[PDB]
Amino acid sequence: GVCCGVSFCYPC
Repeated sequence: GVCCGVSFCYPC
């Protein structure tokens, strides 16, 4: 899973 937001993705 990967959440790309605010010009940056995080391991969500």
